[PDB]
Amino acid sequence: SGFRKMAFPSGKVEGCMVQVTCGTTTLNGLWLDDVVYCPRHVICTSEDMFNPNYEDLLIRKSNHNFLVQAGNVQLRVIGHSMQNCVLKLKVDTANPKTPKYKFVRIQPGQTFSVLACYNGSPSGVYQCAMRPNFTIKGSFLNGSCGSVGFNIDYDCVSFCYMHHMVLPTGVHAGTDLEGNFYGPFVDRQTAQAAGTDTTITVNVLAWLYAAVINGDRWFLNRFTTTLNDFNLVAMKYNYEPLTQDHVDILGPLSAQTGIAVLDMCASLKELLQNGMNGRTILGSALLEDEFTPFDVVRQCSGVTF
Amino acid sequence: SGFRKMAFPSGKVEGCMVQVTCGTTTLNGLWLDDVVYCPRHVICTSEDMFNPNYEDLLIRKSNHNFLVQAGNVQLRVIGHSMQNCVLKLKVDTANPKTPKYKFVRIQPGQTFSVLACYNGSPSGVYQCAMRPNFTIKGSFLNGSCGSVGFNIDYDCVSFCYMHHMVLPTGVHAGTDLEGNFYGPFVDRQTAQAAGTDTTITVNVLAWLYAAVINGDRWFLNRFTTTLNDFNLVAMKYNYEPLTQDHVDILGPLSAQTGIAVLDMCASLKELLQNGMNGRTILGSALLEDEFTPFDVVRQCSGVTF
Ligand SMILES: Cn1cc(-c2cc(-c3cc(Cl)c(F)c(OCc4ccccc4Cl)c3)c(=O)n(-c3cccnc3)c2)c(=O)[nH]c1=O
Ligand SMILES: Cn1cc(-c2cc(-c3cc(Cl)c(F)c(OCc4ccccc4Cl)c3)c(=O)n(-c3cccnc3)c2)c(=O)[nH]c1=O
Repeated sequence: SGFRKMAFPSGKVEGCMVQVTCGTTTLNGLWLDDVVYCPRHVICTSEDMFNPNYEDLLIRKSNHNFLVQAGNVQLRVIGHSMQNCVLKLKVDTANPKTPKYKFVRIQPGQTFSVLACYNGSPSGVYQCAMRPNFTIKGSFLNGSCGSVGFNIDYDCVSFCYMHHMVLPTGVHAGTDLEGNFYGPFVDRQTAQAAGTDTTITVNVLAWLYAAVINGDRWFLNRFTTTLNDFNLVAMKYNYEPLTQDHVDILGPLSAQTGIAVLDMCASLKELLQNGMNGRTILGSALLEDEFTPFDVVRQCSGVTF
Repeated sequence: SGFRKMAFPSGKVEGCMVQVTCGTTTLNGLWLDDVVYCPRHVICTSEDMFNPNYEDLLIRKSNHNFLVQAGNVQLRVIGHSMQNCVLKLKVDTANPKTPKYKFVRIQPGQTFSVLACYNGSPSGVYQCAMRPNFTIKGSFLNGSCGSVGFNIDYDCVSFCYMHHMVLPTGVHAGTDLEGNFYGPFVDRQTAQAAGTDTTITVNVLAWLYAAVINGDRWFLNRFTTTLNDFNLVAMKYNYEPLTQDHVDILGPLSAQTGIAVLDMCASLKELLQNGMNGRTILGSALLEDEFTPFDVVRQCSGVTF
């Protein structure tokens, strides 16, 4: 009963967060095995950020110019390298709290938990979605760079995001753990447009299934639609087109509730054309698109880790 | 930049979660030092729940009838006692991961993080508020009993909630860690009304300050009000009365933004009387009341733990 925006338990990631200092700049790093990962702009000063030559800047740094602390445990840096937009510092000690982990590049529309950190110390945890335009709508202040996003699969942490910057529009951009930005963005203080964003249709549908399961049912109607007819409405309202692959991903929820996917599409079509008429769904007066079908099933089934 | 419903990092609580089994019943317990805390209905069968005599039921249990596992570490039970609605099992081993902690009874309108658990294994973490009627709007499935709510203050975990039950209305009820229920509720399967609930006015005001800080400003107007005039509107819309103590708690946010508390009350009054006109505030089409003034300052200042 109930439906909340729920994050993964963050303990396994907390034990990997460290503080990385290079000269005047300090930010967050991720210590896994004997490597620390952090944004490469740790090597920049404020003046460098407008058109940094990162290869040139890194050449002026030696191992001993990087200080890494895990709590008050000082780590010794014995190597450094740059991979795309991330810096990898080899340290002389393997993190004893390293969880089972992998690095994943997530798809737009997928969700993950963010552990927001400052000066290497965890501050809070929240859930969010990779937007279709490869931004995230996070909560980040100065000093949060290097905070990571992740999913947890039983005992395995899949790291998918490292925070690098806030755009002038107030939305957030970052990389995977190989240092490749999501979206068109560069780690430079220069004008950068984010794409037109859209609403994640398959997630909205999943959330409507979650609502029915919890007893919010007023939006169910006697109409149906076709995939093609629904997608005409999706395009008008700036929703992502629904594909058969999306229909298939909703199969388990359709099976549990007995509501065909295209009938739920007919409900969503009426909500888009008519609004909510002052009503709410799972405590929201908007259509929510940051729960995936997997999220809904996990929360409506009680999967643990 | 951004504003999210943010939970505390849960690692310190994860290391305290255990599985408690008594006969057929298994649920979650909290292992601190050499004591495990859990709901006393762990000693009940389904048939006992309608009018249980907990003193009589506990008399039929011995130390060896309680099994406690922390992962695969089996704990030996060497004593048991009942305190109000909680059971305390003394074990032969102090939890080596016990954080600095205290037990707190929170006030209505205060927020806390919940670590939802199943069979002793953490599942997810979310933030929520103690409602004015002493329920919480959580996300709990069968098996979540014994999950705990908490706040973290640097290195100290203040445990304030243990989950006991879902009411027929789908809202959730529980105790403090001394086993005293919040609200009028009893741990019996019998009809139980929750009070009329109300909206947490001082929290809505805090969230409006958070919105201004983040650049959502359209609801600011040229009007003002008095405490008494505003409270006439509060009563009409089922908002808690605003007191001078509430005004004082909002002092820091007033000081940061330069918006007098009573001017923000004038904004809130207009929102209550006129609605949002199809607009949103911090991504919401409703007035949000589960952020306290402390929450807003923490998230808009970057406090870590
Ligand atoms: C040295 N240093 C730097 C940072 C840090 C750096 C950045 C940051 C990083 C890079 Cl590469 C940028 F190109 C950048 O230009 C922003 C911009 C301006 C104009 C047009 C386009 C763009 Cl993109 C900004 C940042 O945005 N933030 C931040 C702040 C608030 C919320 N989220 C992120 C923080 C830090 O945290 N710690 C630390 O020590
Ligand atoms: C043995 N056992 C029991 C539980 C367990 C017990 C309960 C539960 C506990 C007590 Cl004391 C009750 F009086 C109770 O009557 C509900 C009720 C019915 C009619 C009128 C008023 C009321 Cl109050 C229910 C529960 O509500 N839930 C639950 C389920 C879904 C979400 N949240 C909570 C779970 C468990 O999790 N594990 C485990 O082993």
